[PDB]
Amino acid sequence: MTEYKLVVVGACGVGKSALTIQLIQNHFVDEYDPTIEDSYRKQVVIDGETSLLDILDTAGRDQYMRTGEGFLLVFAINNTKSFEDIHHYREQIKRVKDSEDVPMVLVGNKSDLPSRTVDTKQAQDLARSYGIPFIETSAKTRQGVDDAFYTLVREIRKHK
Ligand SMILES: *CCC(=O)N1CCN(c2nnc(-c3ccccc3)c3cc(-c4c(O)cccc4F)c(Cl)cc23)CC1
Ligand SMILES: Nc1nc2c(ncn2[C@@H]2O[C@H](COP(=O)(O)OP(=O)(O)O)[C@@H](O)[C@H]2O)c(=O)[nH]1
Ligand SMILES: [Mg+2]
Repeated sequence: MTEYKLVVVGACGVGKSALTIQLIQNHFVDEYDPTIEDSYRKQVVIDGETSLLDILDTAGRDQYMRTGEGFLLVFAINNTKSFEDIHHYREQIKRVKDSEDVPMVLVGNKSDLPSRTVDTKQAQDLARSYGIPFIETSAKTRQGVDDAFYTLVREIRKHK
């Protein structure tokens, strides 16, 4: 039985809240208040081991981020600016965590949408350059949502 502090980061409107609420409440919330930043808790079993997840859904400071054990780097597959922002979020995290190996997962959300502007290959190549996994999600359909969070827990376990 182990605890994990997870932090969900990424540009405004990529689906941080939608992803987190899907994980916790098992339904899709359209346009969750973009200014609400809160922590959520969920107990799960991953690879046989019971895990309590403490999840911070960041919104509109260093202290909270330093206590994070792993980070979901979320962009939206129809929003190139959010994908370009990922390297900046990565840099901010490394600086506050002291540029050490920090468990992270790259998450490409909104996979249900047709107007794609970032391809999986691009995201895989970015994830490869950081030595982290890439997971594609849709908070709307729930595809990949558990995978993103569970993969992060696995990355934290490998680090610990
Ligand atoms: C629409 C409201 C929303 O969802 N917000 C979350 C994203 N917020 C935000 N914007 N910019 C930066 C940033 C990124 C790179 C360089 C400067 C500023 C944000 C950074 C962080 C952050 C910090 O400050 C430290 C460690 C890890 C981080 F992700 C956060 Cl938490 C949020 C940032 C705008 C509001
Ligand atoms: N089509 C689609 N829309 C999404 C998805 N995830 C979030 N959204 C929508 O994208 C917008 C931003 O989502 P939100 O969770 O508020 O993003 P946040 O600012 O990162 O917390 C909202 O209008 C959501 O309903 C998704 O997977 N697919
Ligand atoms: Mg939000």
